[PDB]
Amino acid sequence: XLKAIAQEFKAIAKKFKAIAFEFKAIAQK
Amino acid sequence: XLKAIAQEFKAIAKKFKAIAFEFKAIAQK
Amino acid sequence: XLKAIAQEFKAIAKKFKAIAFEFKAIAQK
Amino acid sequence: XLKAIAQEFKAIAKKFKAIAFEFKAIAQK
Amino acid sequence: XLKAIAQEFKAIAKKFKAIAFEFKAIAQK
Amino acid sequence: XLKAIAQEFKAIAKKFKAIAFEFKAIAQK
Amino acid sequence: XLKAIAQEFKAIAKKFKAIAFEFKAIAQK
Amino acid sequence: XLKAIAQEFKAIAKKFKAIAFEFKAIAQK
Amino acid sequence: XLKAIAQEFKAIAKKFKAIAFEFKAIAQK
Amino acid sequence: XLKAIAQEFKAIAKKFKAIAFEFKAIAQK
Amino acid sequence: XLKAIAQEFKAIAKKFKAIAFEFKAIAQK
Amino acid sequence: XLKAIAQEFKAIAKKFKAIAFEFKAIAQK
Amino acid sequence: XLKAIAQEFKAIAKKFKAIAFEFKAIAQK
Amino acid sequence: XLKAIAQEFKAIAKKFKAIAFEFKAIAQK
Amino acid sequence: XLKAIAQEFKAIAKKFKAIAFEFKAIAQK
Amino acid sequence: XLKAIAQEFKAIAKKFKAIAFEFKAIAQK
Amino acid sequence: XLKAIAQEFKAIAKKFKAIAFEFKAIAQK
Amino acid sequence: XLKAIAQEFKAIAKKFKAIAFEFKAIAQK
Amino acid sequence: XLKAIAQEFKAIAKKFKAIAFEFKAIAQK
Amino acid sequence: XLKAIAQEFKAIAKKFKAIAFEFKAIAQK
Amino acid sequence: XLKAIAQEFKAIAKKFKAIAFEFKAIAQK
Amino acid sequence: XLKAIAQEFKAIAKKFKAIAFEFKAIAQK
Amino acid sequence: XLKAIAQEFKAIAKKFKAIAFEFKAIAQK
Repeated sequence: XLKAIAQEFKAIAKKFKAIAFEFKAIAQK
Repeated sequence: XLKAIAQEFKAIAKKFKAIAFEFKAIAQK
Repeated sequence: XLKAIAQEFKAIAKKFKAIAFEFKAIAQK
Repeated sequence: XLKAIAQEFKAIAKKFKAIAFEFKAIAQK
Repeated sequence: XLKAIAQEFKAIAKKFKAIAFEFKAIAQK
Repeated sequence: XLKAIAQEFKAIAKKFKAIAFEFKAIAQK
Repeated sequence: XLKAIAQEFKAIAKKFKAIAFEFKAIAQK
Repeated sequence: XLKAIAQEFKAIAKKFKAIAFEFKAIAQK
Repeated sequence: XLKAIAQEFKAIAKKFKAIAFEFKAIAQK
Repeated sequence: XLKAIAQEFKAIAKKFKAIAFEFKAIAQK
Repeated sequence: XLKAIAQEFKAIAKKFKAIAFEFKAIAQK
Repeated sequence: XLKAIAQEFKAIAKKFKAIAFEFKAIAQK
Repeated sequence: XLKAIAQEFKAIAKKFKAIAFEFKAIAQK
Repeated sequence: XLKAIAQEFKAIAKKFKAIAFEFKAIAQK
Repeated sequence: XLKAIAQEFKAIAKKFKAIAFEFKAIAQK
Repeated sequence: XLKAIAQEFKAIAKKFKAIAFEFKAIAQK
Repeated sequence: XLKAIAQEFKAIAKKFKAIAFEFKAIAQK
Repeated sequence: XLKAIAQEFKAIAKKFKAIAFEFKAIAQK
Repeated sequence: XLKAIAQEFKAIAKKFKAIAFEFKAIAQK
Repeated sequence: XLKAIAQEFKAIAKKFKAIAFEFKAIAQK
Repeated sequence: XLKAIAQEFKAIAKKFKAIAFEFKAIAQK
Repeated sequence: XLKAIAQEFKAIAKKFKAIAFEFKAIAQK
Repeated sequence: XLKAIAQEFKAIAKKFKAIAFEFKAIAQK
């Protein structure tokens, strides 16, 4: 396990926030 | 959108982080 | 938990169709 | 594309509903 | 369950691989 | 970007297939 | 909330453990 | 010390983890 | 180390400041 | 409360900030 | 330092006694 | 809880006094 | 240049940090 | 203080380092 | 940048005036 | 001193503002 | 500029030299 | 210290004179 | 050595420092 | 200045002290 | 070394002429 | 002053050049 | 100062005459 699943969801949540932040940059430019 | 896409993906990132957190909490339990 | 997990996945599925919808808009214009 | 993304994320949302549904049964029994 | 969840996650992973693929193509054109 | 987008989605796909694998294991034991 | 409070408390508990682990190395060295 | 300091910090970390779990429990209630 | 310790405590202080912020919010509602 | 709690946490965060600063100084010299 | 850090932890301990004291009243009323 | 929170903060404050006193000694010798 | 100016500014920044570190010693004593 | 002077000098040292960083960035540009 | 350079020099000028004002205090006491 | 240093830092801060201002003109034209 | 920048920097260097001189005298006396 | 501070300021003055001289050159070309 | 020459050079070096420190008194007065 | 003259004389004194040092070193050799 | 002595005497000579050059100013003003 | 001092030190500097020159010859042969 | 300067100069003159005397001797042997 469960621990690996939880930490991996944490990691993919971080990646999704990075993606969110990313499209915002293109949205401006 | 393009602002909507970024804020959306941020919301999904937050929800995934919450899921990760909940799985971590239930892992020890 | 489990109940919160299932409830939050419903929200995630809801938000993804909004993603689909918003890329649908940019697919045209 | 842009059509592929819109059609594809719709399938993603449809799937996540199925996971949510399955977790509902897991919560019960 | 639990197996159906694994199959759904595998399918979602394949879908996101396809999306990543498609983004490489659209990034050039 | 858009190379960042494709890379992030490729990583997300890999992480999801890892989760699928993990759930395959937890389904057994 | 109250999720956030438990969240930082767990995180800070981990960080204190990291500090303890670290100072042990200086204790040996 | 330093060993006493390290085990002490470990004790504070464990107490904070317990408090985290405590707010996690009280959050629903 | 010692620099890691200093960075770790900086992070701890930032977390505590944000949670003081949070407790301002919970004080209201 | 609850305002006293928040003020106390602000002070505590300030003190860890100073402590973190101080280990940076002692680390060099 | 080293005197400053030791002097500071005494203040931190005093602050935690006050916060605990306050949660004692919070538990009552 | 609330009582457990308050009593555990008493313990934490007690640990911090020991840490302070311990740093005092090592600051001398 | 422009490289020489940047390097000189970096050196000046280092000397100021050294001065900062130094004054703190006079502050303690 | 004399503490304020030292922390001020540290801050301006950081500022000068950032300025040097900026001329390094623009030097190649 | 060039805007960042000018803006940062404004902060530098602000800190040096504070240093002046601080040294004046010592000149009195 | 002490008065001389406080007076001189005032002039230095005044100058740095002029440099900042001139860099504003450089930024435009 | 650009000559004004160089002139102001030379003046600042002169003033810093004066301050440095003064500090040697105050260090003895 | 105080002599170290005086030496540091003399070095800073020399560095600023060099930077001013460099800007004199870049002003021409 | 020769010794007398070096000793007298050191003496006159001290005398010049005295003269320098003397001149500064007239410099303000 | 007079301050320039005073620091000039101090430089002379330092040079004479260095000469004395050198003559002392060569005297034993 | 002998060479250092000869070089340093040249420095002494060029500082003395600066002394004279500065004196002629105070001769008038 | 007042020309007396300046021209006198001017002759002193002129002499010291000859002394420097003569130790230059001594260093060779 | 002005008188102190006056005897300082005559002391320097006497010391220089002693140096000349010493160099006359070392010139011989």
